[PDB]
Amino acid sequence: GKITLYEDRGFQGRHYECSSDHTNLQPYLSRCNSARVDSGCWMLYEQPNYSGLQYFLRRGDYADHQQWMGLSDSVRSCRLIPHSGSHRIRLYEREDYRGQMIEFTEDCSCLQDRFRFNEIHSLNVLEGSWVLYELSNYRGRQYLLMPGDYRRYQDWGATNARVGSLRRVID
Repeated sequence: GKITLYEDRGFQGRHYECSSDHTNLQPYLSRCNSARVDSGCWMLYEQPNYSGLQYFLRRGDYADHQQWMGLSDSVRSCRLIPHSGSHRIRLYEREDYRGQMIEFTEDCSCLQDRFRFNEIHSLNVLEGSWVLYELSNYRGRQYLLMPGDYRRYQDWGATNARVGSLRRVID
């Protein structure tokens, strides 16, 4: 993957080019208001060490930070999401993989259709990376998911367990 991040809008100011994960962009970029994603699917973070608010970007040009649905021009770490050729996730009613479980292999704009709860308290990502969204139709806070066990909502860096929609990461 390849992404060039810029300090000012419309692809201006000091820029920095990534081809892999970066834990701290503050040495290279003091802010970020535009981005050209040449290839790969990326996940930008408000704070260093993949913390704070998360934003998902795919191939194409972002002239302003609102284009990746950014709440600010703060981007202080970024992750090249690993390609995956299939996706499979299991969501659970309660933590420790208890209660109602539902399995997904496709995207869902309204999670409350099939998984008839307003919160996910644990989940298992069996294949691929996903983006959880706080609200329906891919809005609100985003949480990047990768293969592995998540026994509670804090494991995916969320303040609460609220989830309305989920997408597969495809590149």
